[PDB]
Amino acid sequence: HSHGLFKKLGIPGPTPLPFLGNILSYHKGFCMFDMECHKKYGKVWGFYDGQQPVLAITDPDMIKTVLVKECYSVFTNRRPFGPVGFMKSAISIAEDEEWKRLRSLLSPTFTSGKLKEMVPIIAQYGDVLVRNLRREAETGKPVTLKDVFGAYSMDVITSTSFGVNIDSLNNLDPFFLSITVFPFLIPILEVLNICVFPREVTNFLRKSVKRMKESRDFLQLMIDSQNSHKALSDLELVAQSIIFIFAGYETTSSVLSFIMYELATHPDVQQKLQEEIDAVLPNKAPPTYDTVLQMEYLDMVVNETLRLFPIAMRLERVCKKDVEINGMFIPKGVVVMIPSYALHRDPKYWTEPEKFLPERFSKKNKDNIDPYIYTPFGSGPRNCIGMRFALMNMKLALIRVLQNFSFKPCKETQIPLKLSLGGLLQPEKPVVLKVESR
Amino acid sequence: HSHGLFKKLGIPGPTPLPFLGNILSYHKGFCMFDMECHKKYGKVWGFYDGQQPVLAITDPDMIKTVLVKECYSVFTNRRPFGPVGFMKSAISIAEDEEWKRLRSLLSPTFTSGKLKEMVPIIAQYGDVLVRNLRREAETGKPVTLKDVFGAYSMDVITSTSFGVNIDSLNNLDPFFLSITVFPFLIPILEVLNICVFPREVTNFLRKSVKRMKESRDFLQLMIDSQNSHKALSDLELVAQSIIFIFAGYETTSSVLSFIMYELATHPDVQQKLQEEIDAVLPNKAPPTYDTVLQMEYLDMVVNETLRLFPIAMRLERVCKKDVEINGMFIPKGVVVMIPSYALHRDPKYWTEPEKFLPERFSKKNKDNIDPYIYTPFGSGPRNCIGMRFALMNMKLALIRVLQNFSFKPCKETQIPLKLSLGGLLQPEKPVVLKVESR
Ligand code: HEM
Ligand code: HEM
Ligand SMILES: O=C(CNC(=O)C(F)(F)F)N[C@H](CS[C@H](Cc1ccccc1)C(=O)NCCc1cccnc1)Cc1ccccc1
Ligand SMILES: O=C(CNC(=O)C(F)(F)F)N[C@H](CS[C@H](Cc1ccccc1)C(=O)NCCc1cccnc1)Cc1ccccc1
Repeated sequence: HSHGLFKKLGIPGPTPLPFLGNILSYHKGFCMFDMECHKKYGKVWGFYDGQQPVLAITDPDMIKTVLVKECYSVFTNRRPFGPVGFMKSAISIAEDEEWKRLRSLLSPTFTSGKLKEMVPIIAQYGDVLVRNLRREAETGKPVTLKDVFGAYSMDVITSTSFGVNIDSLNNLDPFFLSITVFPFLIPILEVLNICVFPREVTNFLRKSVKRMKESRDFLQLMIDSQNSHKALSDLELVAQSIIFIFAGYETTSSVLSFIMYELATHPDVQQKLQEEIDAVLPNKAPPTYDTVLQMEYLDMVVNETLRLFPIAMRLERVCKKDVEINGMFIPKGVVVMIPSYALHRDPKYWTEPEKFLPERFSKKNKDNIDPYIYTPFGSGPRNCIGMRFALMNMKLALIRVLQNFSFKPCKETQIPLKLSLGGLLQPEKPVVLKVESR
Repeated sequence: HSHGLFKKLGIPGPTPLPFLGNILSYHKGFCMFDMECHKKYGKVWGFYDGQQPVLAITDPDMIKTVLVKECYSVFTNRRPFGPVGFMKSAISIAEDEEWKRLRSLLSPTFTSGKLKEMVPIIAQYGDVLVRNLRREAETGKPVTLKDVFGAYSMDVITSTSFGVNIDSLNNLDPFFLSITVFPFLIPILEVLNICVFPREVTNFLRKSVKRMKESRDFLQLMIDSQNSHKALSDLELVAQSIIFIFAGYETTSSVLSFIMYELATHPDVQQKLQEEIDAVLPNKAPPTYDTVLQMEYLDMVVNETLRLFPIAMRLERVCKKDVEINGMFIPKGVVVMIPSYALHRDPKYWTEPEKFLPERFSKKNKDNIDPYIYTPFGSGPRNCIGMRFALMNMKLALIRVLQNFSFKPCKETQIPLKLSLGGLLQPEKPVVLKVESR
């Protein structure tokens, strides 16, 4: 029934099926479907997640309007995700004024100053990562990257969020598809006390927090925060910590795997990066905060990897009122979507876009890139609150790992890398590479 | 789970049962439960329709704050009623800016000027009401009032809304209880294309409207309206007409029955009213617009009946943001309720409140009544848009009916009147009275 909307608005798009919309086109993933629609339709098109109208926009002025200019007024919130339980109080899920408050209380936590104070604790677990890598390098047995990296990613998380310090390494799915064909079942589950975050994990940390709270990182800065608006609660403080672990876990690890695959399949870039790391940090010097920002080619590698593998795939905002933006009428309730992956690989902006070419982000060419076409961390008042931390975290990992080791493909290394057909931006097969000691 | 809210806020109220809240206390009706809570708790108290927190307020300053001062900002909408289908576009159901637009387009329809132009068409069907009454008066067979009145109420509706002219007389229930224990099933039904307004009635009028629309009252003024904002649609125009029929049907008839019962059980008031009607309209003169407003004692009878029988029972607003009003913090999502029936019978404001005493509204005493304690039509920007029309409609009915007939109780007349234990403000048994010709 709601499938007449875009037709009335005269916006092109694939014809929807009843009770499914256009969801059957997700068989090749969000990304392939985004690019095919970008090609066949042009600057704007609509489709239907079930009965939910989604409007893709690709014009950077319109993207700036949505993500920045009209954020507070119209496009404040992401599409209603649930069932979430108490995790409704987490910042990336909260809406309107509740989010606007949580953002203010959590923004000073992620300042450049606090991040610098976090570097030495991040610095220690690289040595763990190095020695755990050196144990597998002596063996030579080819390495699955998501393990060794995911262990390191966990080491940073538990340390940077709760002062807990562990050697972790030594110590489009069925449901969410059913969500968009039966989103009238979200409130069904909120009264059923079900949660996509098992009622045990949240229970574990909810009481684990109040142990550390009353026995005495992010938890510190957050506890210091609740010392205008209305300060911070105790259940809310737990929810944010959970959203920080989830955030920094499968993102820090996934990107670092994407980088090692790209460095291995481009040994020249690996050498030029190893040259820059050795020059600024002679004798495998311990990386510091300021030296990390000093390395431009390392930043060029990171951004180029994030261009080919934007973990988020898309950016979304719920249109809370009828609005006109840059000549286009958009009705209330519509989900406006910015196809990040499809823009990061648009030939109309990127020369040879399928190729890993760090020199696009050279200090010369970094000026030609539109910040509303390249958006690995989103943009506007509701961008990645942990952008600077994530970049610092990953760069500190790459530096110490390239001071000691070089990485070579193995016969099992999936060349070229095929992405996961599911709802996650991940490789089909895990990245397996050879680790050689310098 | 949501049952901890008021406890935290320190607001008193009945202790709720799981998965039911306090709904089992509706066995004696909304009204009896409201008065019992007013007595036992005082100025403010909360309770739970299932998991839904409802906050009753009784302080007129707070009532003015909710209904008037903070209407546009915070308390714009009534509690989400559904499943409604396309009737979501009807004004009494619409929310926020959509309602604010529908109100503007429909406000000039209900001006005092247009109402005066509607009187002669309303005047004609009183003669129908009189002659249909005279046929039953010759017989004398005691009369059930909701029939004869409901027929007249229909005659006004179809005439005042579509120019259709008929002699109609000659031509807390199970579901909504399940609504508040399973309100997570409202979106379940919106996708099931079910409706509490059968898919045939709405279908009947939706196509019946476009017949009269393309062949060529309220429909006229509305059609003239769609000739800023965005004008009016065709489906929306039908929805409003349906909400006008529903409005003016069981309300015009229910109140007029409540008035005849009260006039019959108080023959003195009936005589003093018949005296005023004869004096201003000698020789049973045809009532005019201006003469109706000239009659003060008739207005006193109407208001006093509406004090004892406020059809709406309660007034409700959904609190769309966290707010403080007159020293009381109110969290988001709470339903703020104004117990009209319980305030209209509060002895702390009304001397001998159970008694039918029109002299409370005498030009002398009408000054002492607080318009935030007496609210038969609500108050503020979202009051009864059809207040003036309804009063004019009912007064024109009473005048011509009292110029010709007098009304006496019968042995079957339920003295005293017992109200319906359900969710409607209606009598237990229908009102049966004796009709004598003057
Ligand atoms: C490579 C690493 C990361 C990438 C590429 C990334 C990217 C993004 C993107 C695209 C968004 C959505 C922006 C928008 O919708 O406009 C976002 C939001 C967010 N990110 Fe990240 N992120 C990364 C790491 C992190 C880390 C380490 C944290 C640690 C707390 C974090 C916390 C958040 C939060 C809380 C939000 C939601 C903010 C809000 O809703 O106000 N992210 N991120
Ligand atoms: C004895 C007759 C009537 C009584 C006692 C009455 C009373 C009320 C009350 C108490 C409200 C709610 C006010 C609030 O929540 O603040 C209301 C709203 C409303 N009434 Fe009436 N009413 C009567 C007749 C009518 C008639 C004849 C119409 C014809 C159109 C009508 C149309 C409406 C509408 C559309 C609303 C909702 C307005 C909005 O939501 O913006 N009513 N009425
Ligand atoms: O789009 C999708 C897929 N499918 C659907 O949602 C639909 F239901 F439709 F099927 N997932 C997300 C929205 S939930 C995501 C999971 C989460 C985890 C713990 C607690 C609560 C919630 C969350 O909120 N934070 C993650 C932290 C992060 C990760 C990466 C970068 N920065 C921060 C989209 C998203 C991505 C990035 C930022 C914000 C939102
Ligand atoms: O409260 C309750 C009972 N129970 C519950 O709602 C809960 F779901 F919770 F169980 N019903 C109403 C809210 S629906 C009511 C029905 C209706 C009819 C046709 C099309 C759509 C909707 C409507 O909207 N208009 C009526 C027109 C009117 C009648 C009388 C005076 N003026 C106007 C409360 C209400 C009363 C008065 C004005 C506004 C709202």
